[PDB]
Amino acid sequence: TAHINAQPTDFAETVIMPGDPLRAKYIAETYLTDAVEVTNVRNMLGYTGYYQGQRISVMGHGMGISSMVLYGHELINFFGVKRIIRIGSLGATQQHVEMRDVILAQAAGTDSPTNAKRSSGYHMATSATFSLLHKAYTKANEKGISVKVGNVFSGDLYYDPDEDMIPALERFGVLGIDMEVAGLYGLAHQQGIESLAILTVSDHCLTGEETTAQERQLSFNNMIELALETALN
Amino acid sequence: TAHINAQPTDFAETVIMPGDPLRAKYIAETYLTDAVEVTNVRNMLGYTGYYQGQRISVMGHGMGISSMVLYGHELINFFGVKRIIRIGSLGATQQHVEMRDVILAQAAGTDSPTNAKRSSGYHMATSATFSLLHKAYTKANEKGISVKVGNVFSGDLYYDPDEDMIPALERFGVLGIDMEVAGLYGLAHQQGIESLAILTVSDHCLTGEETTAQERQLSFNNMIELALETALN
Amino acid sequence: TAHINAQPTDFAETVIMPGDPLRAKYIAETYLTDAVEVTNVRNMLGYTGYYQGQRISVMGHGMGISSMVLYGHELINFFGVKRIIRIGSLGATQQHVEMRDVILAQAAGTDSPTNAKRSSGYHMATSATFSLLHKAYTKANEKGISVKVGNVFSGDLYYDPDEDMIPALERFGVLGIDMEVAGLYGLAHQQGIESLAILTVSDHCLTGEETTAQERQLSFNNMIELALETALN
Amino acid sequence: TAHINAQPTDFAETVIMPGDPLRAKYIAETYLTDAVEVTNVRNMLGYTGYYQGQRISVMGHGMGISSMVLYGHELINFFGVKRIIRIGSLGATQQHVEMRDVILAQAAGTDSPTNAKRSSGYHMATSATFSLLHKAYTKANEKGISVKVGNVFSGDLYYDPDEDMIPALERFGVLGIDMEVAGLYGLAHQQGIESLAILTVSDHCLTGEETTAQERQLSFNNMIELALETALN
Amino acid sequence: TAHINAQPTDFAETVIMPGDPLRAKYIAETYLTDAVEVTNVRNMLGYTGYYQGQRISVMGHGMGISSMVLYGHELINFFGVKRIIRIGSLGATQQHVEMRDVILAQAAGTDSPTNAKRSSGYHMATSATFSLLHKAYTKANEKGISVKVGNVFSGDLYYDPDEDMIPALERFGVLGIDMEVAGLYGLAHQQGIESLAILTVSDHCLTGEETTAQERQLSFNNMIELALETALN
Amino acid sequence: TAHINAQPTDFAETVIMPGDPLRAKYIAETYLTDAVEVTNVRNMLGYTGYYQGQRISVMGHGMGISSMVLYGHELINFFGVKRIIRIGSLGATQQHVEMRDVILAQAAGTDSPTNAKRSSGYHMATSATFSLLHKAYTKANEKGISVKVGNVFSGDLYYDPDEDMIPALERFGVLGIDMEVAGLYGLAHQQGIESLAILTVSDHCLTGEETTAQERQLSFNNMIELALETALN
Repeated sequence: TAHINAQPTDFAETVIMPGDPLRAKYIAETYLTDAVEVTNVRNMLGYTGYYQGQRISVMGHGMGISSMVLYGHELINFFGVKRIIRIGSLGATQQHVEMRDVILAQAAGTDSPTNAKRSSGYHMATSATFSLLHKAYTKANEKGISVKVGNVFSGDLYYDPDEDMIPALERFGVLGIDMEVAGLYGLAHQQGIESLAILTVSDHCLTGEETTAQERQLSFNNMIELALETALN
Repeated sequence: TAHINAQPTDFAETVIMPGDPLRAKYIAETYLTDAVEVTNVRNMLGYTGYYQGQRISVMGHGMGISSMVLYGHELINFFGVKRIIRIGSLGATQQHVEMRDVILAQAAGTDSPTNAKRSSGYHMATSATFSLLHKAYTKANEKGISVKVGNVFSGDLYYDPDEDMIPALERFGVLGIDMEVAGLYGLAHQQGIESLAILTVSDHCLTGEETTAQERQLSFNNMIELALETALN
Repeated sequence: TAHINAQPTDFAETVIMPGDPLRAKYIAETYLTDAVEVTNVRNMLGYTGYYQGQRISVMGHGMGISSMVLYGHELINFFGVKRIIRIGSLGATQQHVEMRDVILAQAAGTDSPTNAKRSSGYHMATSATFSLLHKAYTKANEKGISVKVGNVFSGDLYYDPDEDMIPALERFGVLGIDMEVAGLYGLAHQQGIESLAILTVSDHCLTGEETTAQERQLSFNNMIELALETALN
Repeated sequence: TAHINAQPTDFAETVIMPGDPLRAKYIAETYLTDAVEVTNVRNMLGYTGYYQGQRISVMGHGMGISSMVLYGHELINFFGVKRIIRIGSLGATQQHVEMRDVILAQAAGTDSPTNAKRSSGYHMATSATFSLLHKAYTKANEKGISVKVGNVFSGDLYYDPDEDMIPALERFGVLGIDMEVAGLYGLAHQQGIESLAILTVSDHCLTGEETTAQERQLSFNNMIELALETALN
Repeated sequence: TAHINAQPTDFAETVIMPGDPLRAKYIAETYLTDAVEVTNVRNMLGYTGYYQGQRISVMGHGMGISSMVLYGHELINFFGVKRIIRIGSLGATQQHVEMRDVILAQAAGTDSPTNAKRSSGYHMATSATFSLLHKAYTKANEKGISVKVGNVFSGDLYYDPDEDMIPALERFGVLGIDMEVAGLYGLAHQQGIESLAILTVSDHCLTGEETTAQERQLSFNNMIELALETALN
Repeated sequence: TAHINAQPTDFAETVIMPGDPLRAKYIAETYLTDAVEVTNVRNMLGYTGYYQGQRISVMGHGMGISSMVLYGHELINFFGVKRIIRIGSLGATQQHVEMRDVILAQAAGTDSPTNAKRSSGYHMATSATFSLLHKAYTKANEKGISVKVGNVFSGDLYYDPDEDMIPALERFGVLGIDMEVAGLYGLAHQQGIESLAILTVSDHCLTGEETTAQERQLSFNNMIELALETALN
């Protein structure tokens, strides 16, 4: 396990995972009680703390499916982890998707062939654990947080050469594009754990619409609160 | 539209679709008020009637994705249809899935390359409309009906040469196997309509467990009630 | 065998198969002596009767390869069937193909990956049994029936998103497009039985040319006579 | 046209093509009247002569689809050629195929993706021109020559790493394996010319059975006579 | 350029890139004169300094092709970078490869389909810039450093489900396995820049042989010296 | 070994291989001492002689990967051959590549799926043996011969239907296109022997620029000298 330098018991059974380790740090200091840094190999920081009297971990997963699923695999297999909630952002690919929306990823597709390889060569579906999906939905509603539930696409190239990619996603109903969601779901199915991705909208790929920093921050907070409440049993 | 011999206005905006046209007939006579047979080209029977004072259609879609999506495409494009709920059965591929369970298909994968072709060559996710998925879930719970929500796989060959197929589905968490669900979802995304598949368990591919005809019938009734309540706005 | 409700001995060794079960019915009443309905599960009607003192069956196979090969597989494996002749129609994709022509499908290609899966992952040829192909050719000539022998393509999507599909078929010499021929041939090779598809022209995809109902009916009759004479040893 | 050093009019409209240029030479000296060597670039010899008072060419095509279709393309496009009959040998892959049989290749499959590329990305059928196929069949019968008509497979690697290849061909009904037939057929369809492959059995891949040189020679003669009679209008 | 928070001129034309940003830091403090941290977004640290009076940058690229090529793309396109040398480690897959060897990656293959997508759908070669490859080779020899030059494979799943993967690499001559080399080379070809990967052996996948920390450190130093001398014009 | 009619010991451990057997003949008469023709099956001529007192063979390999790798496989497996240097020509696909340049193929890509099949289904790199690549480079420099070292692409269709093929190669840095290089390299890796392709420029696919016969001949001589000096230990 050359990639995580925690002790075997150092993680909660749920790990919330942004891409950016500095985001995990921020969450650990801002939202968690008594967070302790448990891993920092390669600057990929992770923490274990408490939320509303319950144990919970938050850790960066870095960029791209390859990065995410490597960390994910180690958490599951060496650190006893049973649930991973990804918190990220996506580029919006529907007109009805708004800058302030939180996206709950019901299912994801990808151009990474790593999922098909996990599922014995077949193109099996890769989706969020429903109980978690349902819980986050319910909480978003109880909290008056604007959500959209639907499909995302995780692409391997942030700088993809296919100029028709975004229009292709729009034509098929896709809510937005990210890099990792599909990886997490594939990993979760293959590994037999639970997962969900909750995402804010970092850009609108159709409109290019801009936001104030305080609008950006309200999204973030909403996503974190939602991820924490969903995680905590 | 050589495949449906209805008039343009003859369908409700929702169509419930079993595979077997004789099942559609049975549903129209048993559950609907004032059902009228509106189509019978090629013995593929369809009906329009009322449930709890609301207009609703039920029609066979035949066997396999090719069959299902052809009818589906005509309904959407020539008959103004906005929602299709498939009611089917599947072969169970998890030990925790029971003979009496109703399966709500969150998402589906397939070996039909027809979905990838719809979604511009990309392997985009194919899933149920969440509002419908959530509604059926809620109703199943309100009604005390045993549900499981998760992934299905739709295979093109009922008699598939791959002996490892069923074990492959089990290893990846899949709830069961059918023939059409993935087709419906792909069609729905590409066509911009709503869809959901609700399924009973016709066989258990892991245990081979048997049922009385009255157990089989209780499943069926549950599925129909659920499909009707989900459909009706 | 949940899809055919005949007794094990209820079929002749040859089964003629249109897509439409109502077509099988019509053939059984119009051309066969003493036809008996032997199967009607799911409204998919099939018959066994006599032609010129010889036993022969005719049965619908429904729409799409998935449908056709499921029925085909059951006939071969549970009902002792040794020969299947498909009688269908196709959309013509050559200028020299005329509305009144009967097409004898020498070989077929497809976008269904079900054939490659049957043939161990290799893209092996899928063609008509030559003895049958030769016999139908000979009979068409003896009878003065206009035939064309060549290649067909069976596509999975009747409503295919590729606008260049028809021109693509034309550029490569293809006589016309249908939905099932390739499936039958693949099944036949894998199962070790004999097969042939005989087809009329339902539309001309290049010219859009129209026909009187009596022209349409003369094609049909020709195809049936040819299928019957080919079948009968 | 750096590969054929004939003059534009130097070929007959039909070219008979073995793989071995020394075989073409032998045929030109043994069977043709007044054969003239018309090309010898790269030792790939070709001839134009007369058979029964009709003009006819015979030329080596070398080994593998890449070789065959390069020459084929030049013949069609720069030398006005309208028909190519391949005369070859194959490794037999059916028990009922005998050392003395001449195989008429109705259709061919391949692992060369060059055919799919010709046919716009689709896996369209690649088969012999029926009129030619029928004529050779008829002549073989009139001459009392033992024929089998069916499917061949053309593989790119004479020394293929897949040990299950031969059994795979057997399981799917394939008559035997060669290197070029599929290439010729694909070329012919794409180029709009006529073609046919006639083949003797050089080895039996199932039985390993051996032959006297005079048995080998009787096959050859039969194939040549058949190819000549088929070609000559 | 949300991923690098340097100013446009902050990088040298060559960037040396380990996976681990803490490795870049260490190199900047240990080998560079006057290194300045120029980027730290997401804890992905990068530096610009001097080696033997010449300007040079060193930056982490994180784990997996997706990560590497995202950073790579930004460096090339927004920061004027003309050359990237990856310094990494690999799992050895040949018996003749030793724990103390430095590997110069002549060319790389991958299971990432991102390279094929860069090269217009074709599986074009992805290799090191020869001038750089030759220079590093020469320097290794002048310095008495043990090198091996050959092929690497970059796999997307550090935890790959294919148990035959390592034996497969061995059977084909491959020197070892990593995660990113192929990505860098594909990026370099598509972007028109220069690149090379120099790698130490972190594990021997065939022998599992162990090393002292001082043996591990001598490899590292050798690799760094080599990368620096190769980079500096 | 029906394709080479030499005795088992008739070849040197290195074989230089042009495509054209008449080129091998010419080389054997012009550059070798005491060359003896050792094989001529199918007009594919090969020779064994001496260069500067060392034993060396030269043999045609014909056109296309299928041809090349068949001969290559026989040489390696039945004739003890340990090294094959291909001498060919390519169509140039870079502006900086000149008519007088000799190309040293560092690595090659292909549309032949034969390489992937050799390397267990993975798209492993196929490249020249570095020691040979380095030696030829060194000699070219010592001799004042203009070289370029980089990537080639070997295509299966000399007459390829993709009009964007050449521009695609240019966009990705490729030096030029041939038919066989990739095959040789794949064979070499799978078989565990050494290989290298040295190539002259027969056409410039970007500029269409023309040459005198004496310019063409100077290239050739350079290539031969280089191949001989590289081969001879």
